[PDB]
Amino acid sequence: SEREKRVSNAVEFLLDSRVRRTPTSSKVHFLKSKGLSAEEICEAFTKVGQPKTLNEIKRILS
Repeated sequence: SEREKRVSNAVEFLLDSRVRRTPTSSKVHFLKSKGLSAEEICEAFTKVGQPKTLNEIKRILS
């Protein structure tokens, strides 16, 4: 699906050896600007073992 193509790309970004050490807020805003929804950002973070709540993502993006 289109959603899972976005999430798969996001997982590759979050697993990057350099990206993983950058701030959460930078990663979240990056993924939003690439077109992920807040829910999709939650899924990507969960899939790399660092779950973020939906409301935390909403706060970062507000």
